[PDB]
Amino acid sequence: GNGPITFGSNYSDEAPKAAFASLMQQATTSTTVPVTVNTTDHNTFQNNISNYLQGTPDSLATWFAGYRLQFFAAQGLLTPIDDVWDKIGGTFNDAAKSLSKGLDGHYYLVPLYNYPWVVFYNKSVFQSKGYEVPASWEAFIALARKMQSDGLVPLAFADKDGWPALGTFDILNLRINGYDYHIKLMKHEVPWTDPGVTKVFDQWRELAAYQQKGANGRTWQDAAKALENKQAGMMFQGSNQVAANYSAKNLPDLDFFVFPAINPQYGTDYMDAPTDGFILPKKGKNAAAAKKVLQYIGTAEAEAAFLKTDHWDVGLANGLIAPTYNDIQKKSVAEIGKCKSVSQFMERDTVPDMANAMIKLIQQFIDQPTPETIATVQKSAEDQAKTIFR
Repeated sequence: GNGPITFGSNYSDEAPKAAFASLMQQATTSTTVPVTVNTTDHNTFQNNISNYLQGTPDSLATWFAGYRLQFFAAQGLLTPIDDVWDKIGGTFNDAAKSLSKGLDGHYYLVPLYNYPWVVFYNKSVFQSKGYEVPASWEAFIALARKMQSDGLVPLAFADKDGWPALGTFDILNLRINGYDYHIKLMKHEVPWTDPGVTKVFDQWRELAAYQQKGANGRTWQDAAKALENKQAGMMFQGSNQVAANYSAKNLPDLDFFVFPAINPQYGTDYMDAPTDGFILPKKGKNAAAAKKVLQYIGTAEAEAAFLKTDHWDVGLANGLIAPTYNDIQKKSVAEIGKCKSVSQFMERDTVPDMANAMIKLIQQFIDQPTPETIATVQKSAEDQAKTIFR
Protein backbone atom coordinates (compact mmCIF):
# COMPACT_ATOMS: atom_id res chain seq x y z
CA GLY A 1 0.00 0.00 0.00
CA ASN A 2 3.05 2.30 -0.02
CA GLY A 3 5.06 0.97 -3.03
CA PRO A 4 6.72 3.33 -5.57
CA ILE A 5 4.27 5.25 -7.76
CA THR A 6 4.94 6.86 -11.12
CA PHE A 7 3.85 10.41 -11.85
CA GLY A 8 3.12 11.79 -15.30
CA SER A 9 4.23 15.39 -15.32
CA ASN A 10 3.81 18.22 -17.83
CA TYR A 11 6.12 20.47 -15.77
CA SER A 12 8.88 20.59 -18.37
CA ASP A 13 10.01 24.24 -17.89
CA GLU A 14 13.10 24.51 -15.68
CA ALA A 15 11.57 26.29 -12.65
CA PRO A 16 8.35 24.33 -12.21
CA LYS A 17 10.16 21.06 -13.03
CA ALA A 18 12.56 21.74 -10.15
CA ALA A 19 9.71 22.78 -7.83
CA PHE A 20 7.71 19.64 -8.64
CA ALA A 21 10.76 17.42 -8.10
CA SER A 22 11.31 18.98 -4.68
CA LEU A 23 7.63 18.65 -3.83
CA MET A 24 7.64 14.94 -4.55
CA GLN A 25 10.68 14.49 -2.24
CA GLN A 26 8.61 16.21 0.49
CA ALA A 27 5.62 13.95 -0.38
CA THR A 28 7.72 10.83 0.09
CA THR A 29 9.18 12.11 3.36
CA SER A 30 5.61 12.70 4.69
CA THR A 31 3.66 9.76 3.27
CA THR A 32 6.52 7.19 2.82
CA VAL A 33 5.45 6.64 -0.78
CA PRO A 34 8.40 6.81 -3.15
CA VAL A 35 7.77 8.63 -6.45
CA THR A 36 9.26 8.45 -9.92
CA VAL A 37 8.49 11.55 -11.96
CA ASN A 38 8.09 10.87 -15.67
CA THR A 39 8.37 14.27 -17.34
CA THR A 40 7.09 14.92 -20.84
CA ASP A 41 7.38 18.13 -22.82
CA HIS A 42 4.47 20.30 -21.70
CA ASN A 43 2.72 20.76 -25.03
CA THR A 44 3.30 17.15 -26.05
CA PHE A 45 1.75 15.86 -22.83
CA GLN A 46 -1.31 18.07 -23.40
CA ASN A 47 -1.60 16.88 -27.00
CA ASN A 48 -1.34 13.19 -26.05
CA ILE A 49 -3.65 13.20 -23.02
CA SER A 50 -6.58 11.08 -24.28
CA ASN A 51 -4.26 8.44 -25.84
CA TYR A 52 -2.13 8.55 -22.69
CA LEU A 53 -5.05 7.82 -20.36
CA GLN A 54 -6.23 4.99 -22.61
CA GLY A 55 -2.84 3.27 -22.79
CA THR A 56 -0.67 2.54 -19.78
CA PRO A 57 -0.66 5.85 -17.85
CA ASP A 58 1.28 6.69 -14.67
CA SER A 59 -0.23 6.31 -11.19
CA LEU A 60 -1.00 10.02 -10.99
CA ALA A 61 -0.80 12.82 -13.54
CA THR A 62 -0.76 16.57 -13.86
CA TRP A 63 -3.89 18.11 -15.33
CA PHE A 64 -6.27 21.04 -14.69
CA ALA A 65 -9.91 21.94 -14.15
CA GLY A 66 -12.33 22.40 -17.04
CA TYR A 67 -14.02 20.73 -19.95
CA ARG A 68 -11.46 17.99 -20.57
CA LEU A 69 -11.31 16.92 -16.92
CA GLN A 70 -15.06 16.41 -17.03
CA PHE A 71 -14.88 14.73 -20.46
CA PHE A 72 -12.31 12.19 -19.30
CA ALA A 73 -14.21 11.54 -16.05
CA ALA A 74 -17.44 11.09 -18.06
CA GLN A 75 -15.63 8.62 -20.32
CA GLY A 76 -14.52 6.37 -17.44
CA LEU A 77 -10.82 7.23 -17.79
CA LEU A 78 -10.36 8.61 -14.26
CA THR A 79 -10.60 7.06 -10.81
CA PRO A 80 -12.91 9.00 -8.51
CA ILE A 81 -11.26 10.28 -5.33
CA ASP A 82 -14.12 10.93 -2.96
CA ASP A 83 -12.04 9.10 -0.36
CA VAL A 84 -9.12 11.53 -0.72
CA TRP A 85 -11.65 14.36 -0.40
CA ASP A 86 -13.09 12.94 2.83
CA LYS A 87 -9.65 13.72 4.29
CA ILE A 88 -8.74 16.96 2.56
CA GLY A 89 -12.16 18.58 1.99
CA GLY A 90 -12.01 20.72 5.17
CA THR A 91 -9.13 22.67 3.64
CA PHE A 92 -11.03 23.88 0.58
CA ASN A 93 -13.96 26.22 -0.15
CA ASP A 94 -17.02 25.57 -2.28
CA ALA A 95 -15.46 26.99 -5.43
CA ALA A 96 -12.46 24.64 -5.03
CA LYS A 97 -14.70 21.65 -4.51
CA SER A 98 -16.85 22.52 -7.57
CA LEU A 99 -13.93 22.77 -9.97
CA SER A 100 -12.64 19.41 -8.76
CA LYS A 101 -15.79 17.40 -9.63
CA GLY A 102 -17.09 15.57 -12.68
CA LEU A 103 -20.60 15.78 -14.13
CA ASP A 104 -21.53 12.83 -11.94
CA GLY A 105 -20.71 14.74 -8.76
CA HIS A 106 -17.68 12.59 -7.82
CA TYR A 107 -14.32 14.25 -7.19
CA TYR A 108 -11.60 13.62 -9.83
CA LEU A 109 -9.06 16.40 -9.26
CA VAL A 110 -6.90 17.67 -6.40
CA PRO A 111 -6.16 21.31 -7.17
CA LEU A 112 -2.89 23.06 -6.28
CA TYR A 113 -2.89 26.72 -7.42
CA ASN A 114 -4.56 29.33 -9.63
CA TYR A 115 -4.16 33.02 -10.64
CA PRO A 116 -6.66 35.79 -11.40
CA TRP A 117 -7.96 37.66 -14.45
CA VAL A 118 -8.57 41.16 -13.06
CA VAL A 119 -8.12 44.88 -13.96
CA PHE A 120 -4.62 46.25 -13.24
CA TYR A 121 -3.73 49.89 -12.63
CA ASN A 122 -0.94 52.01 -11.15
CA LYS A 123 -1.62 53.16 -7.55
CA SER A 124 0.38 56.36 -7.91
CA VAL A 125 -1.73 57.40 -10.91
CA PHE A 126 -5.06 56.76 -9.22
CA GLN A 127 -3.73 58.63 -6.14
CA SER A 128 -2.46 61.60 -8.20
CA LYS A 129 -5.46 61.97 -10.54
CA GLY A 130 -8.19 61.35 -7.97
CA TYR A 131 -9.39 58.06 -9.51
CA GLU A 132 -11.42 55.79 -7.24
CA VAL A 133 -11.69 52.00 -7.63
CA PRO A 134 -15.06 51.32 -9.30
CA ALA A 135 -17.40 48.73 -7.79
CA SER A 136 -20.06 49.11 -10.49
CA TRP A 137 -20.23 49.31 -14.27
CA GLU A 138 -21.60 52.86 -13.96
CA ALA A 139 -18.59 53.98 -11.90
CA PHE A 140 -16.30 52.08 -14.29
CA ILE A 141 -17.63 53.86 -17.37
CA ALA A 142 -17.54 57.18 -15.52
CA LEU A 143 -13.88 56.53 -14.65
CA ALA A 144 -13.06 55.51 -18.23
CA ARG A 145 -14.70 58.74 -19.38
CA LYS A 146 -12.71 60.78 -16.84
CA MET A 147 -9.52 59.10 -18.06
CA GLN A 148 -10.29 60.03 -21.66
CA SER A 149 -10.90 63.67 -20.64
CA ASP A 150 -7.56 63.47 -18.81
CA GLY A 151 -5.90 62.34 -22.09
CA LEU A 152 -5.27 58.74 -21.07
CA VAL A 153 -6.22 55.55 -22.93
CA PRO A 154 -8.63 53.99 -20.40
CA LEU A 155 -8.01 50.34 -21.12
CA ALA A 156 -4.81 49.13 -22.72
CA PHE A 157 -6.02 46.40 -25.06
CA ALA A 158 -4.35 43.85 -27.35
CA ASP A 159 -5.50 40.84 -29.34
CA LYS A 160 -2.92 40.00 -31.97
CA ASP A 161 -2.28 36.89 -29.81
CA GLY A 162 -5.91 35.83 -30.26
CA TRP A 163 -6.51 34.50 -26.78
CA PRO A 164 -6.38 37.73 -24.69
CA ALA A 165 -9.83 39.01 -25.81
CA LEU A 166 -11.48 35.73 -24.85
CA GLY A 167 -11.06 36.94 -21.24
CA THR A 168 -13.26 39.96 -21.93
CA PHE A 169 -15.97 37.72 -23.40
CA ASP A 170 -15.78 35.49 -20.35
CA ILE A 171 -16.02 38.23 -17.75
CA LEU A 172 -18.89 40.09 -19.50
CA ASN A 173 -20.77 36.77 -19.71
CA LEU A 174 -20.11 35.97 -16.00
CA ARG A 175 -21.24 39.47 -14.96
CA ILE A 176 -24.38 39.68 -17.20
CA ASN A 177 -25.55 36.05 -17.42
CA GLY A 178 -23.76 34.33 -14.55
CA TYR A 179 -21.60 31.23 -14.08
CA ASP A 180 -24.15 28.51 -14.74
CA TYR A 181 -25.08 30.09 -18.07
CA HIS A 182 -21.44 30.64 -19.05
CA ILE A 183 -20.65 26.95 -18.45
CA LYS A 184 -23.81 25.87 -20.37
CA LEU A 185 -22.67 28.02 -23.26
CA MET A 186 -19.19 26.47 -23.05
CA LYS A 187 -20.71 22.98 -23.14
CA HIS A 188 -23.10 24.04 -25.96
CA GLU A 189 -26.14 23.42 -23.72
CA VAL A 190 -27.19 26.91 -24.83
CA PRO A 191 -26.54 28.02 -28.45
CA TRP A 192 -24.26 30.88 -29.51
CA THR A 193 -27.37 32.48 -31.03
CA ASP A 194 -28.93 32.82 -27.58
CA PRO A 195 -29.97 36.35 -26.65
CA GLY A 196 -27.67 36.24 -23.59
CA VAL A 197 -24.78 36.20 -26.05
CA THR A 198 -26.19 39.18 -27.91
CA LYS A 199 -26.31 40.99 -24.58
CA VAL A 200 -22.63 40.25 -23.97
CA PHE A 201 -21.63 41.76 -27.29
CA ASP A 202 -24.02 44.71 -26.85
CA GLN A 203 -22.26 45.49 -23.56
CA TRP A 204 -18.91 45.13 -25.30
CA ARG A 205 -19.99 47.71 -27.91
CA GLU A 206 -20.06 50.19 -25.05
CA LEU A 207 -16.81 48.95 -23.49
CA ALA A 208 -14.95 49.12 -26.82
CA ALA A 209 -15.34 52.92 -26.83
CA TYR A 210 -12.76 52.91 -24.01
CA GLN A 211 -10.45 50.20 -25.29
CA GLN A 212 -7.14 51.00 -26.94
CA LYS A 213 -7.30 51.34 -30.75
CA GLY A 214 -5.35 49.05 -33.08
CA ALA A 215 -5.86 46.11 -30.74
CA ASN A 216 -5.81 43.34 -33.36
CA GLY A 217 -2.30 44.39 -34.35
CA ARG A 218 -0.97 44.65 -30.78
CA THR A 219 0.80 42.06 -28.60
CA TRP A 220 -0.36 41.78 -25.02
CA GLN A 221 3.13 42.74 -23.79
CA ASP A 222 2.90 46.05 -25.71
CA ALA A 223 -0.43 46.80 -24.03
CA ALA A 224 1.12 45.89 -20.67
CA LYS A 225 4.05 48.25 -21.41
CA ALA A 226 1.54 51.02 -22.17
CA LEU A 227 0.03 50.58 -18.69
CA GLU A 228 3.51 50.39 -17.11
CA ASN A 229 4.63 53.55 -18.96
CA LYS A 230 1.47 55.30 -17.71
CA GLN A 231 0.07 55.76 -21.22
CA ALA A 232 -3.01 53.73 -20.28
CA GLY A 233 -5.03 53.87 -17.04
CA MET A 234 -5.98 50.16 -16.72
CA MET A 235 -5.51 46.75 -18.34
CA PHE A 236 -7.64 43.59 -17.88
CA GLN A 237 -5.73 40.30 -18.14
CA GLY A 238 -4.14 37.47 -16.10
CA SER A 239 -1.72 38.38 -13.29
CA ASN A 240 0.93 35.98 -14.65
CA GLN A 241 0.90 38.17 -17.75
CA VAL A 242 0.51 41.81 -16.73
CA ALA A 243 2.29 41.71 -13.35
CA ALA A 244 4.99 39.37 -14.70
CA ASN A 245 5.69 41.90 -17.46
CA TYR A 246 6.37 44.79 -15.07
CA SER A 247 9.94 45.70 -14.20
CA ALA A 248 10.99 45.00 -10.57
CA LYS A 249 11.23 48.79 -10.01
CA ASN A 250 7.63 49.44 -11.13
CA LEU A 251 5.95 46.38 -9.58
CA PRO A 252 5.50 48.13 -6.23
CA ASP A 253 3.07 50.57 -7.91
CA LEU A 254 0.95 47.81 -9.49
CA ASP A 255 -2.44 46.90 -7.99
CA PHE A 256 -5.71 45.53 -9.31
CA PHE A 257 -9.43 45.48 -8.83
CA VAL A 258 -11.93 42.83 -9.88
CA PHE A 259 -13.99 43.57 -12.96
CA PRO A 260 -16.95 45.75 -11.82
CA ALA A 261 -20.49 44.45 -11.21
CA ILE A 262 -22.98 44.73 -14.07
CA ASN A 263 -25.98 42.60 -13.07
CA PRO A 264 -26.28 42.71 -9.33
CA GLN A 265 -27.75 39.18 -9.34
CA TYR A 266 -24.19 37.97 -10.04
CA GLY A 267 -22.27 40.78 -8.31
CA THR A 268 -18.56 40.07 -8.65
CA ASP A 269 -19.14 36.47 -7.66
CA TYR A 270 -17.24 34.84 -10.51
CA MET A 271 -13.79 35.09 -12.08
CA ASP A 272 -11.63 33.21 -14.60
CA ALA A 273 -8.90 31.76 -12.32
CA PRO A 274 -7.22 28.92 -14.26
CA THR A 275 -6.57 26.11 -11.76
CA ASP A 276 -3.92 23.43 -12.14
CA GLY A 277 -4.01 20.13 -10.24
CA PHE A 278 -3.67 16.36 -10.40
CA ILE A 279 -5.72 13.39 -11.48
CA LEU A 280 -5.64 9.62 -10.92
CA PRO A 281 -5.77 7.71 -14.25
CA LYS A 282 -8.13 4.74 -13.97
CA LYS A 283 -5.60 2.62 -15.92
CA GLY A 284 -2.76 3.73 -13.66
CA LYS A 285 -1.20 1.30 -11.22
CA ASN A 286 -0.91 1.38 -7.43
CA ALA A 287 -4.02 3.48 -6.73
CA ALA A 288 -3.87 3.14 -2.95
CA ALA A 289 -0.39 4.65 -2.76
CA ALA A 290 -1.35 7.30 -5.34
CA LYS A 291 -4.23 8.38 -3.12
CA LYS A 292 -1.87 8.93 -0.17
CA VAL A 293 0.25 11.19 -2.35
CA LEU A 294 -2.87 13.10 -3.43
CA GLN A 295 -3.84 13.59 0.23
CA TYR A 296 -0.44 15.21 0.77
CA ILE A 297 -0.80 17.37 -2.32
CA GLY A 298 -4.17 18.63 -0.99
CA THR A 299 -2.56 20.54 1.89
CA ALA A 300 -1.43 24.12 2.55
CA GLU A 301 2.08 22.84 3.18
CA ALA A 302 2.30 21.22 -0.24
CA GLU A 303 1.04 24.38 -1.93
CA ALA A 304 3.46 26.64 -0.07
CA ALA A 305 6.40 24.34 -0.89
CA PHE A 306 5.64 24.15 -4.63
CA LEU A 307 5.01 27.88 -4.85
CA LYS A 308 8.24 29.12 -3.18
CA THR A 309 9.74 30.12 -6.53
CA ASP A 310 6.43 30.91 -8.31
CA HIS A 311 5.70 34.64 -8.20
CA TRP A 312 2.10 34.76 -9.51
CA ASP A 313 0.17 31.57 -8.82
CA VAL A 314 -1.52 31.14 -5.43
CA GLY A 315 -2.66 28.15 -3.42
CA LEU A 316 -6.37 27.34 -2.97
CA ALA A 317 -6.02 26.12 0.62
CA ASN A 318 -8.14 28.14 3.08
CA GLY A 319 -6.10 30.70 5.03
CA LEU A 320 -2.88 30.06 3.19
CA ILE A 321 -0.65 33.16 2.85
CA ALA A 322 2.75 31.66 2.07
CA PRO A 323 5.85 33.42 3.42
CA THR A 324 7.12 33.89 -0.11
CA TYR A 325 4.03 35.65 -1.53
CA ASN A 326 4.32 39.19 -2.91
CA ASP A 327 1.56 41.81 -2.55
CA ILE A 328 -0.09 40.85 -5.86
CA GLN A 329 -0.29 37.22 -4.65
CA LYS A 330 -1.68 38.20 -1.28
CA LYS A 331 -4.47 40.18 -2.94
CA SER A 332 -5.02 37.34 -5.44
CA VAL A 333 -5.67 34.86 -2.60
CA ALA A 334 -8.15 37.25 -1.04
CA GLU A 335 -10.04 38.07 -4.24
CA ILE A 336 -10.09 34.56 -5.67
CA GLY A 337 -11.25 33.22 -2.29
CA LYS A 338 -14.29 35.52 -2.28
CA CYS A 339 -15.65 34.00 -5.50
CA LYS A 340 -18.62 31.60 -5.23
CA SER A 341 -17.32 29.74 -8.34
CA VAL A 342 -14.30 30.17 -10.58
CA SER A 343 -14.22 29.52 -14.28
CA GLN A 344 -11.01 28.36 -15.99
CA PHE A 345 -10.70 30.70 -19.04
CA MET A 346 -12.45 29.93 -22.32
CA GLU A 347 -9.60 27.77 -23.61
CA ARG A 348 -10.11 25.30 -20.74
CA ASP A 349 -13.87 25.60 -20.21
CA THR A 350 -14.83 24.63 -23.77
CA VAL A 351 -13.16 22.35 -26.27
CA PRO A 352 -10.08 23.66 -28.02
CA ASP A 353 -11.69 23.74 -31.48
CA MET A 354 -14.54 25.91 -30.06
CA ALA A 355 -12.24 28.38 -28.30
CA ASN A 356 -10.06 28.64 -31.41
CA ALA A 357 -13.10 29.33 -33.56
CA MET A 358 -14.10 32.15 -31.17
CA ILE A 359 -10.67 33.79 -31.41
CA LYS A 360 -11.16 34.80 -35.01
CA LEU A 361 -14.81 35.68 -34.56
CA ILE A 362 -13.98 37.97 -31.63
CA GLN A 363 -11.29 39.65 -33.72
CA GLN A 364 -13.93 40.24 -36.37
CA PHE A 365 -16.16 41.89 -33.72
CA ILE A 366 -13.28 44.06 -32.46
CA ASP A 367 -12.63 45.21 -36.08
CA GLN A 368 -16.28 46.28 -36.53
CA PRO A 369 -18.35 46.33 -33.31
CA THR A 370 -21.81 46.68 -34.81
CA PRO A 371 -25.16 44.90 -34.59
CA GLU A 372 -24.61 43.29 -38.01
CA THR A 373 -21.20 41.98 -37.02
CA ILE A 374 -22.75 40.58 -33.82
CA ALA A 375 -25.35 38.73 -35.87
CA THR A 376 -22.57 37.36 -38.10
CA VAL A 377 -20.49 36.27 -35.11
CA GLN A 378 -23.41 34.56 -33.43
CA LYS A 379 -24.38 32.61 -36.54
CA SER A 380 -20.77 31.66 -37.33
CA ALA A 381 -20.11 30.57 -33.75
CA GLU A 382 -23.27 28.47 -33.56
CA ASP A 383 -22.57 26.76 -36.86
CA GLN A 384 -19.02 25.95 -35.68
CA ALA A 385 -20.45 24.68 -32.41
CA LYS A 386 -22.89 22.34 -34.14
CA THR A 387 -19.98 20.71 -35.99
CA ILE A 388 -17.68 20.51 -32.97
CA PHE A 389 -20.11 19.16 -30.40
CA ARG A 390 -21.82 16.72 -32.77
